[PDB]
Amino acid sequence: DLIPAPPLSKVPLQQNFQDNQFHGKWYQVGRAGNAAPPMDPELLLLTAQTYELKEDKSYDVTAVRFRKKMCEYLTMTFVPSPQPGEFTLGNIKNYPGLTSYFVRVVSTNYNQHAMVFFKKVQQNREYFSISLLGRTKELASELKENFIRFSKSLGLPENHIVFPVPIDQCID
Ligand SMILES: [Y+3]
Repeated sequence: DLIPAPPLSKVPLQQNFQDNQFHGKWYQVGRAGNAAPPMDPELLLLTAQTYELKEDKSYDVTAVRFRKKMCEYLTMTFVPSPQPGEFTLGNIKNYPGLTSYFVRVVSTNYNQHAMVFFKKVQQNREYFSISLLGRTKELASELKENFIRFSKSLGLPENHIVFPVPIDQCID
């Protein structure tokens, strides 16, 4: 049932990560991961996220999506770990069935695009995912192709990579 998570050696880490340049609003322009494609195609609408850099240097990351006529929000806290650009999950004891959570920012120019890699253990199944983030709702096709390449290098097939359609509700 799941494509194996890749060894973390296959996942680059953005060098000299600057938390205060990575903050603020991003659109999840590309998604890839071993989780199954959604059965509800309404989840294929573009979401937005805010990486709110807090006083204690953790981020309170809030994602919004449009679903069933409403804006649905979810906030999680990313606690910086010893390597700049890597994070674990704040107060994981508050998340039922979620036992492990890891974030690595793979690459970014801060002002246009980012790729962020996630690996978590939920119900003792190991999931991984990669997000392509844009400061605008659309990105250059060469960036989308690079994201596909990268996703396939971690063992993902084309049907586990998707490019959500920009919407105006909730996210702008
Ligand atoms: Y997500």
